Amino acid sequence: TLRAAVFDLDGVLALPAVFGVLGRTEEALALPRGLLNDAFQKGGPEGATTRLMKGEITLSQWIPLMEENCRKCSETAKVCLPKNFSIKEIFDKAISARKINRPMLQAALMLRKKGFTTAILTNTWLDDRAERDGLAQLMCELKMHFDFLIESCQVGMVKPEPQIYKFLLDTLKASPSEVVFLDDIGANLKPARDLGMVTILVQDTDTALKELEKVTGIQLLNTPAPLPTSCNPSDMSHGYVTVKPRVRLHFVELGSGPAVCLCHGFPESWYSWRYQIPALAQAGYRVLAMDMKGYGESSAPPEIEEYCMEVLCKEMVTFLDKLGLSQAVFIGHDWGGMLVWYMALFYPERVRAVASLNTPFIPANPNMSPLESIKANPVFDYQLYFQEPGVAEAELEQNLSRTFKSLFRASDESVLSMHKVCEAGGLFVNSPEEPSLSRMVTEEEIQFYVQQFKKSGFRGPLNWYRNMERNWKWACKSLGRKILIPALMVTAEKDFVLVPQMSQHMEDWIPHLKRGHIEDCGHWTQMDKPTEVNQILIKWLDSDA
Amino acid sequence: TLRAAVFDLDGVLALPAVFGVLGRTEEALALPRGLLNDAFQKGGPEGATTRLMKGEITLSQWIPLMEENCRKCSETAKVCLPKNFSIKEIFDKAISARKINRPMLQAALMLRKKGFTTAILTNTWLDDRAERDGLAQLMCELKMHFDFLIESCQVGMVKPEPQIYKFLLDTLKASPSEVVFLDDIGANLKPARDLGMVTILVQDTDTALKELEKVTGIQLLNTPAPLPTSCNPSDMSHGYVTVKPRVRLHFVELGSGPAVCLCHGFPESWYSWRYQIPALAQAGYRVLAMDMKGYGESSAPPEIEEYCMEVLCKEMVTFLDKLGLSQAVFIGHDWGGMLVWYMALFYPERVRAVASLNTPFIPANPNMSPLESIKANPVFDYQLYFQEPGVAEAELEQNLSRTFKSLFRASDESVLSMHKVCEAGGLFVNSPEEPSLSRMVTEEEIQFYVQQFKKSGFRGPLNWYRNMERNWKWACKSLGRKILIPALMVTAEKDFVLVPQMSQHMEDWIPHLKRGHIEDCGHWTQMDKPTEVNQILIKWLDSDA
Ligand SMILES: Brc1cccc2ncccc12
Ligand SMILES: Brc1cccc2ncccc12
Repeated sequence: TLRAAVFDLDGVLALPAVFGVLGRTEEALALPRGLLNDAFQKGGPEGATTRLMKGEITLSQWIPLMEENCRKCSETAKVCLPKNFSIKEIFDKAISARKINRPMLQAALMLRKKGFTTAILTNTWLDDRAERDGLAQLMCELKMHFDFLIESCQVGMVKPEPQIYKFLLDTLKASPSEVVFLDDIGANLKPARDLGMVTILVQDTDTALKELEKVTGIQLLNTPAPLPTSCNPSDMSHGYVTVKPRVRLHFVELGSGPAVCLCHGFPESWYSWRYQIPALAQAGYRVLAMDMKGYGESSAPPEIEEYCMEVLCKEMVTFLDKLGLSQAVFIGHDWGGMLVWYMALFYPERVRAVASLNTPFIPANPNMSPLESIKANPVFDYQLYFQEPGVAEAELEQNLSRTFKSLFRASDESVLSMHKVCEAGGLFVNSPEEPSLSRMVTEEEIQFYVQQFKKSGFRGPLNWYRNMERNWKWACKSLGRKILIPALMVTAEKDFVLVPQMSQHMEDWIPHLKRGHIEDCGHWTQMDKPTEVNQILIKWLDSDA
Repeated sequence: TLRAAVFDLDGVLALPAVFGVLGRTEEALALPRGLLNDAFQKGGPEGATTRLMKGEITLSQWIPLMEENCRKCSETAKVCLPKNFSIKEIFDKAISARKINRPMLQAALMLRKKGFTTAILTNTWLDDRAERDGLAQLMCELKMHFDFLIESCQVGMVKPEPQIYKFLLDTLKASPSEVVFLDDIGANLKPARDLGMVTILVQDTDTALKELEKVTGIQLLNTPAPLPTSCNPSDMSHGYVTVKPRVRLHFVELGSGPAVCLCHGFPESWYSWRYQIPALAQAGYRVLAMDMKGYGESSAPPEIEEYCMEVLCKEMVTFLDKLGLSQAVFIGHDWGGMLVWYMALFYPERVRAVASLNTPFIPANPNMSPLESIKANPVFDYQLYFQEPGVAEAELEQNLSRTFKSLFRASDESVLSMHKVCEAGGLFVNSPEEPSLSRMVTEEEIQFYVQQFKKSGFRGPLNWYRNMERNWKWACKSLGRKILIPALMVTAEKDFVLVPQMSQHMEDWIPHLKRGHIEDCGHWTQMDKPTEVNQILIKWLDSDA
């Protein structure tokens, strides 16, 4: 009975195989068949290639030895190599052209999701080329999806020597019969088979996967589109910045490149961006996913004034100062979306680009009190219920699991009405004691929000809604201004509070505004439609930021 | 009696003044004298420039209004503007050409060091230009050296209106008589003077500084070269990564750009790089200053094996994996320098470039036990004293303040002999009970190391020296390899343990090796010669990494 799946890198998890390049070069340069491939394996287990794969020497040390072997091979079959022939050039292009075989990775992901131990076993080299980062990036993207990465050059062993196979089984802590081993090389498959492992010769991916699903009893082909990679909180780099004596800001950080600051809404967490963090980091960005003031591991002072937009923005500017960041792209959702428009209006020099999910930019009305404005729209009734200190705190803090289960629902799910909340006497008055689990969240993810909210509760989060007059007065100072830096407004079709039509006049204040629209998407944009959020943000980031 | 110094940005802390550009443009384009300057101040306190300085509108909104005023001014003095005339172009160049007036900043730094409250008071704009980052960077570098930054566009007030002066005094919490105010504009100085503040009209910096020192009684001109900017631990972004169930790694992070991983030696801290962190971040790098395993806020497991080079390196690779960094430049000193050569030899794909201070790269001798090798050199006797678990821990942990005061000394100071430490029966046996304070460290900085070492003590740190056999066996696997990635070896003339001559054969294994040499420098390179360390590292980073 199987419980472990092992995959080769070249020709299995990564395509095209860096092996089929010697053949391609021979054909392209009208060279004798197998000429370059012979020079590659010259001397068998004692030759340059075996020493390279065992980690005795590095790739840059192997390059001149492979070149020598290429000449000695051309000498025997009495032929001549083109004057411009370069092994480095051939390998640089081959490695660079080699990409992840996505359906193979999807299959490995699915097997691991069903309780399988997954491993990459590969004959590889110590890459010291000036262009080594390309493959380093590829190994990083691949490895985090597996339990083990066994590299020949790191272990000093090589396929097909049987010591690497016994090493593999020892790291797996499994008997060969419990192991599937996928390889594109027949000779490297053989020792795994003669040990009693289930084996698959990988030519085309589809056939290999049909064999893989027939042998495991798990559907791997024609499976629904998977969700993007999520975050395991304990596997993240956690950052902490003191923005003032009593205020510390917590953030999760992933990636390299331009700084992208993610600002969640109410009542959320850095974890609300779990599906965006790995995707945006993979797209070449330095992701800084915040626990906004009043949330999770960030400080939560009790005072209402501590949560007005002016202080929140100033604190975010200090956060940039302390991290040594002259700018960051600011991406917000809900209350975070509102902060992010105010960062752009008051601190444009600190904002590389501004993006908002669901939250529109609506200039303050200087001829009307904000309380009047909120009352003029039935959907903003929840904001009036949030005004009285302690009332919403008691209801929201009573049963944390019920709070998040009731709040975090997709549009098709029996969502709370944000209409007549004051009259009804609360948010969950017509809601069950034991809400069903939404398809957007697992029980474990709900328990993360529960644990996070146990520290400070809902006072600080609710205080974001308790500065309407203060924020209105501050916003009125910006009435003559326009947002002229790169900006993205993402609308969610089925958000019945932050409705897409509320964003219709934004071009009057943001003329160069770019847009995105997510159909069949509720209020919780990031978890409702993660794939499309990532697609819209990456595309906008690569074009404008 | 003075206790506060206020500085203007334009023409005072920053040069050349963005004002003298309108004059330069007029002269360069043979335009009537004061033509561009008239259009600039058109309408006085009701014109476009006042609205811009008050934050009513942004710089990009002001650009077309300034262009209109430029035409109306040319209309009156019956002249014509060159067909290619662009206000944006003129201002982009002016802002870009404007740099920090270093002697003015040095004076402000010196005043603040003597207990003065320092402030920047400036008439500025909300910069939303596509090239706004340049000035954002300049404001970041300037502001962190001051107690307050008062910007006209943020406060909605402007010089010379007297409300900004009363605002300034309120933020300073000081009576005008306790305030020096430096301005290059006579009109902006006037309200500060008529309030009773000490005032200085700034034309040339030298005269302004002579006036400033005569008035404060503090030497500001012809003063010795200052030390580089240091770190205040509580003002840093602190990062934490779990590299394995029982191991968490702590680091301080500053800057944006390529990742630079700083690896301290024994018995140190991330704080050993206090003078490098702000400098390297300012040079365009993302600084990650580690608390190495066994130190400060990083985990310190008791087992000796937890500190062998193989596990330390693997853990550093996991650190990169968890942060989402495909590469980092690795900069090490002492034990950190040794780790950094092993990162380059075993993980070249993860190392952008490798630099070591004092620690040479010497390939392992496979024909001699490492214990024999250490014994063959009298200077490595301290390593033999460090072998017996508990012996060095007891001596080093007895009086923490004495330990750091005895260890951290410059070459001219009465340093400990690393010779005959076993025979003598310890490191501090011929050392005083109350060592004098070295010129390299303050009492406060000593107390930081003291507090840091109170958590885990010297077991984990000393365990780095207790894996000689294990490290030798691992190093022997790399004997066929060469270091072919960018590498820097920095030698310290007066390090009597890690002597510069021990590095003489390094080109045999690192052929493209680049070098640096610090004269009159002891073992504690970073704090002994901070200015020259920064100069060597920045120059090497900008050229090779
Ligand atoms: Br809280 C909150 C704010 C905005 C929209 C919402 N939609 C559904 C449930 C809760 C919501
Ligand atoms: Br601990 C140590 C290691 C290496 C060199 C040293 N020099 C002076 C004082 C202590 C030292």
